[PDB]
Amino acid sequence: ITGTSTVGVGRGVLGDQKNINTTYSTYYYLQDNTRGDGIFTYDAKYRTTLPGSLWADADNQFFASYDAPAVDAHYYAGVTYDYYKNVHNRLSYDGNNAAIRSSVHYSQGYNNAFWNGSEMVYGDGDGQTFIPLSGGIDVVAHELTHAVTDYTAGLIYQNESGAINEAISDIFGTLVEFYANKNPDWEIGEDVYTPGISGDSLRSMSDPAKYGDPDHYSKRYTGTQDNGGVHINSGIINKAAYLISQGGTHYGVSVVGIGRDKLGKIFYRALTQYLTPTSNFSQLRAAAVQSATDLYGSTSQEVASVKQAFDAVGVK
Ligand SMILES: Cc1cc2c3c(c1)[C@H](CC(C)C)NC(=O)[C@H](CC(C)C)NP(=O)([O-])C[C@H](CC2)O3
Ligand SMILES: [Ca+2]
Ligand SMILES: [Ca+2]
Ligand SMILES: [Ca+2]
Ligand SMILES: [Ca+2]
Ligand SMILES: [Zn+2]
Repeated sequence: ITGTSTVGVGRGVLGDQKNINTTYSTYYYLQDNTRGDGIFTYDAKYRTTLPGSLWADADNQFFASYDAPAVDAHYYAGVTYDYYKNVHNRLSYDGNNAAIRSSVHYSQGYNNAFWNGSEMVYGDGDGQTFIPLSGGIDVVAHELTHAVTDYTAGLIYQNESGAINEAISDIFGTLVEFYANKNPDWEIGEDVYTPGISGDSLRSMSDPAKYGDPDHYSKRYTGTQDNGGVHINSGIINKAAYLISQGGTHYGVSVVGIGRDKLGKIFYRALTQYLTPTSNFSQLRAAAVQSATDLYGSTSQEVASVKQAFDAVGVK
């Protein structure tokens, strides 16, 4: 759409008010021209045909409940774009300012969110297991990072490589949640999962086993569902990433925490320079150690901690 850039205001899934970047051409659209080649949000109108209609509103106010998931998908995608640019100097997902697109209101009672190879897609949840998925900044950032990974390392979605792909999306989703300072934690999806129960989440990075996911290589799932356990075995890498950041003693192995910034710099470097489509856990460890080496020196404490953390989770 060609028009005039403006700013509208509305309310997100959790009922918080925010300003969002819109475009005006007869209607006001959810089109943000301030970021790269644009962020565009579409209505899939409960259907599965994509992308759907670019979102149009008559008065630049988005307070209807039907509007909530679109406000958030649009705003959170902006924040996520900002994180990548400000922290890692990367322009959008392909590093060349590609337009970021999302569709909300996909299907009926859809309890998931995903990246379809070209755009993000968000279900509204059935209202018991989930509420509209774009209300979780860690979820939106998990989705856009799959795009980042696909354009860089290209980790195949299965077995070990696939679990690394999933963990990268949880790690960066989590780093974005802290960047935005939105009540941050080391849990995934807490804000949109089981509105009826407080205190739970889909997965935990600080203690994966809390929901039955492995937290040590010896406990890796070796079966075939979930493409070989991509959302299960990610627990082992997420625990490693949590220890490199925060520190702790896990299975008798102590790790000194180096903090979140460094965690983010080391994994982004591993992802963008060293990993490949078929990389396995062991190769991820070599990548992470080399990245930390590049950045802080071989005899650094940073290198030391990346090593300790992998040892703690059993990855050699
Ligand atoms: C078993 C399975 C398969 C696929 C999934 C997911 C699980 C997982 C389902 C949710 C836990 C309910 N999806 C994800 O973890 C994320 C969404 C979270 C809310 C962050 N979606 P993905 O982008 O990983 C898409 C896949 C596809 C297949 O989700
Ligand atoms: Ca309106
Ligand atoms: Ca949180
Ligand atoms: Ca979280
Ligand atoms: Ca809950
Ligand atoms: Zn994922």
